[PDB]
Amino acid sequence: RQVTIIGAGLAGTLVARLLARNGWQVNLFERRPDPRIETGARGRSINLALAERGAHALRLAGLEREVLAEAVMMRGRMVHVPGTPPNLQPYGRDDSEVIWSINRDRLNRILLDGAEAAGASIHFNLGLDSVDFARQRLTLSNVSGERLEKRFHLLIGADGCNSAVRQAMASVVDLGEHLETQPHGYKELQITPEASAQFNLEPNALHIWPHGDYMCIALPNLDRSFTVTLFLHHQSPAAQPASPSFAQLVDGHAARRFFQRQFPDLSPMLDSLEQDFEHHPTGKLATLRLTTWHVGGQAVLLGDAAHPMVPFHGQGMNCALEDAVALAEHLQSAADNASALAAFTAQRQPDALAIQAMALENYVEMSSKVASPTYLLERELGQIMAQRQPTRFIPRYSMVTFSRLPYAQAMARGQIQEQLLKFAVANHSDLTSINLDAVEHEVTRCLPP
Ligand SMILES: Cc1cc2nc3c(=O)[nH]c(=O)nc-3n(C[C@H](O)[C@H](O)[C@H](O)COP(=O)(O)OP(=O)(O)OC[C@H]3O[C@@H](n4cnc5c(N)ncnc54)[C@H](O)[C@@H]3O)c2cc1C
Ligand SMILES: [Ca+2]
Repeated sequence: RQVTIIGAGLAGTLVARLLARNGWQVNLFERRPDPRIETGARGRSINLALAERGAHALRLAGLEREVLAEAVMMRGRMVHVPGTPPNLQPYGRDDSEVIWSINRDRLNRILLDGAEAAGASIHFNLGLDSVDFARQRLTLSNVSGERLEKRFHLLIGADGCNSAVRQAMASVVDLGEHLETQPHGYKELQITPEASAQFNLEPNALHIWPHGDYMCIALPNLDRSFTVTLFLHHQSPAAQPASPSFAQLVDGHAARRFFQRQFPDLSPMLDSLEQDFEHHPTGKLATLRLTTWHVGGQAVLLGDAAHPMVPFHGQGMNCALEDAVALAEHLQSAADNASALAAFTAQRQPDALAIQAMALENYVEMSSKVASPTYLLERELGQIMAQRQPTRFIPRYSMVTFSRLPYAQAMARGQIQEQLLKFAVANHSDLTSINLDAVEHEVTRCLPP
């Protein structure tokens, strides 16, 4: 059985391994050069957060141990707000509930090796330009545009948030796209190993500097450096042209003054702020929803190609790897490819919609400069319900991050929990006046184990 995959990223490489291992003849085409060919170019420092959904996908693929050996454990959140050295907010009760910070390039290289070890053939420096579905032929080209045509039988679009496969499908079907732009851009910055140690930055934690309409995060690297991401509006809104935005930060010097004013405890840690600000490109964020993910039995999308989401829940890669497991499962045991692609789409679409929604919602959580007293009291009561009924009351962030519960169910159960806590806390200023056993009875009544 033959399959062509476009995009040797995270989902495309994993699905290539899973199919090749199961006897498929896999050809994988990648626009970029092979990152395993060492050059004299600058290293790639972006990292991301691997959680249970992605880890489990790697586990099934037999690659989890190799990946985790190069990942830094993040035990909890370190929230930096002015005047108060932070304390770790642990993610869970022990080190089984942690998130892993992994270098993106290293992860991609491990997956590339894994796909080839299973028998897939990978062809780099070839970007998909167009698809002729009627003649079953692809057109690819290198950076110079030197075209090259290939016959295909099954086409998997694993080619990212600006997928060319998706574009080609839109020529033969109505994808029913809903693009929702995000006002934040993002900028990568760096904290050196020396600086992070000088300022006693905890390596085994995810760090956040909330600031309302903008914020910075930092994820650790194995060498104690941190990769920092600034999230900030591209443009200053209409009824407030003075508020910060990338448009005001015309160069590295301006970025420094902005950081010294708004992130005074972080600015000293960013030695190369000016250079990194001007060198690294400002990224764009968006949510894109597709009614249609496949064309008959001929082509299917997965990962960012199928459902771009904002990065504020750290689940895009995790979702994409979950996608890859499901697609290989359906393709392996379906009656035919068309049946597989329809069943895969029907299964995954409700969950993709849910994590897209929860990711949007999580920005307020991350960027909030202070938690209202009514927020802390609900959280505290939720903690208590979790101890009495660890089988029933599980905070939504934990369901999303540390379990494989389908995203949609996690969102629905979170809704029940949110309303339960809200009514239970209203008109009570502290825990001592809340009828705790009544709350638990409501938990048991409304949340099945
Ligand atoms: C700032 C930011 C932070 C994030 N943090 C996290 C996080 O902490 N945790 C998490 O789980 N997710 C995170 N994400 C999301 C995550 O990066 C993506 O969801 C994930 O990379 C998607 O995997 P993918 O394989 O579908 O696409 P990609 O990993 O992007 O792979 C696509 C591949 O296709 C190639 N390609 C593109 N176009 C073509 C073409 N025309 N022809 C051939 N090849 C092509 C690309 O070069 C690339 O190799 C973050 C995203 C952003 C923007
Ligand atoms: Ca994400």
